[PDB]
Amino acid sequence: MWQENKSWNAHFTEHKSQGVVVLWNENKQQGFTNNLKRANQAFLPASTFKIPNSLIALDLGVVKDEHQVFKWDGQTRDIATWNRDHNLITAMKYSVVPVYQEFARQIGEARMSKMLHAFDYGNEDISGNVDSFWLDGGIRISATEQISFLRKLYHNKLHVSERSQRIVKQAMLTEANGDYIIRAKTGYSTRIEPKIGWWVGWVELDDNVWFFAMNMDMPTSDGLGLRQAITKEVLKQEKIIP
Amino acid sequence: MWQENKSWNAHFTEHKSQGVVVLWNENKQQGFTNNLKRANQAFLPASTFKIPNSLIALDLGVVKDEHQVFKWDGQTRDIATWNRDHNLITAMKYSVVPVYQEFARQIGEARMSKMLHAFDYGNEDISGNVDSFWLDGGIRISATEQISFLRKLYHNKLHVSERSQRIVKQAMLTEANGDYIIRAKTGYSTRIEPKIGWWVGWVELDDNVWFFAMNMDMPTSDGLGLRQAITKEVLKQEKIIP
Ligand SMILES: O=S(=O)(O)c1ccc(-c2ccc(S(=O)(=O)O)cc2)cc1
Ligand SMILES: O=S(=O)(O)c1ccc(-c2ccc(S(=O)(=O)O)cc2)cc1
Ligand SMILES: [Cl-]
Repeated sequence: MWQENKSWNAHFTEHKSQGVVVLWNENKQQGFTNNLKRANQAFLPASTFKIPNSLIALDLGVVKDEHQVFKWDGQTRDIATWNRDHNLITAMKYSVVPVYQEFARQIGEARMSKMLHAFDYGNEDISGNVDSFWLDGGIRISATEQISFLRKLYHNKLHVSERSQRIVKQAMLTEANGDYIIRAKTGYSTRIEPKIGWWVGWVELDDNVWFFAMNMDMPTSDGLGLRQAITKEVLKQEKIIP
Repeated sequence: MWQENKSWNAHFTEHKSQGVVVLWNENKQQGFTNNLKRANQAFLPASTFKIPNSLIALDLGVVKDEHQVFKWDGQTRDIATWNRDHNLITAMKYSVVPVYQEFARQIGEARMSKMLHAFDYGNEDISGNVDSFWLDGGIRISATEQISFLRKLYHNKLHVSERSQRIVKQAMLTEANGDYIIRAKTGYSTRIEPKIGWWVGWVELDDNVWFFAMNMDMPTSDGLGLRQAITKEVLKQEKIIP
C-alpha cells in the first residue's frame, strides 16, 4: 500500500533542502514517499487550509459563488497582490490571507469546529484565534492526512454540497496543458517552528489521477519556488509528467 | 457593440489562410472582429457541437459524470487516440466522434431538437441523422452565435442544471498557467464544403473574461494548428495574454 523511495532525497539535497513528497496512485491504490515518518508527521496547514476554508464558506453561504467580489479593506500590506479586490479564484491563487480571515470570522468557531470534525481534517482542532488558527493555533495535519482529505474532495465525498466541492476544485486549478492538469494549493507555515513550505493537490492524467502532498523546510521566502521545482522533479522521475 | 479591426487579417495572410476571429470583452460588453460579415456567417459547428451535446447528455443522465468510462467499440479508426476507452474529459479533448455519436443516439432526435431550441443554438435545425447532423446535417451557427451561447454557459444561464454546465466547463479546460485559463473546443468541418476549422471558448483573466470564436478555411488537415496559433497572435496583439 505504502512504499518508500529514498532516491527522491537527491532532489532535496541538490538544493540544500529537506522535506517529504507523498504520491498516491488512484487507479492502483498505492502510495509512495521518500520519508514514511515525515509523511505522517503533523504540521500547521498554513494556507493549504484555504481548501477546507473555501468549502465551508461556500456551503454555508458566506461566499455565494466564485464571482463574488471581496473588496480590499484599504490597508496596504506587504504582498502587493493582496492590495486589491478579489474573488474566490484570485484569493486562492494569491493566498490572500485577509480575505480568508474574514471568511473564518463569518463562519465562527462553532461551525468551523463541526465542519472540520465532519471533514475528518487533521486533528480537527481549532484552538487558538478564530481567524488565524491555521497559521498559529492548534490545528495540525500530516501529508498523508492531506491526501486522504484530497481524495474525498476529488470524489465529491465531503459533507458539503457537490456544488461547493466542484467550485473549490475549479479554484484549485494551477496549471494545465496537453499532458496534465494540476489542481493544488501552496502554503507557507512561518509563525510557529519549524518553518515549512507546503504543496498539496493532484495531477490529472488521461487515465489516472496522482494525488500529492509535500512539505519541506523553508527558513525564508526565497526558496518557495523549490516546492514546485522539486515536486515536478519527482513527478518526472516517476514518469507521471514528461 | 462590434468594432472591426482588420489589422488582424495580417495574421491570416502570413499563413496562406483566411478566416475570422471574434472577441467579446465581458467587463466592457464590447466586441471585436476582423470581418463582421464572416463573423455572422453560419457554418456547420462540427466538433464544437460537443459542448451542447455534452450539456444535454449530462442533464438527461446519458452521461453520469466526467469520470464514467465509455469503452472503445472495437473498430480501429484513422485517429489513433479514438481507439481506446474514454471519459467525458478525454472524449472532448481528442474530439472522439463515435463516443458522442452514441450520446446523440441515446438523446434521440426529439430531445435533441427541444434542447437546441431551449439553448437558442444557431438555426436550431437538426435535420439529417441524429448522430451526425453537426457534421453533415442542417445545423448552422455563426461565430457571434457561438459567443452568445458560450456567454450563457459561462454564466450558468442555459436551460440545464448548474451541475451540467459546471461539468462541461471543466471538460472544456484546454490550457492554464499563472497568466490565463483557456476553456475552448476545436472543430473541423470535413464532410460538407466549405471545409473550415473552428476554435471557440474564452480566456479567463484575474479581472475579466474574453470570449472568442474563430473559424478559418481548412482545405487540408495540415493547417489545423493554425487555429490556435492565429487566435493567440490576436490575443497577444490585443494585450489579452503576454
Ligand atoms: O504573517 S502574515 O499574515 O503577514 C503572512 C504573510 C504571508 C503568508 C503567505 C506566504 C506565502 C504563501 S504561499 O506561497 O505558500 O502560497 C501563502 C501565504 C502568510 C501569512
Ligand atoms: O468524417 S470522420 O467521421 O472520419 C471525422 C474525422 C475527423 C474528425 C475531426 C477532426 C479534427 C477535429 S479537431 O482537430 O477540430 O479537434 C475534430 C474532429 C471528424 C470526423
Ligand atoms: Cl477547471
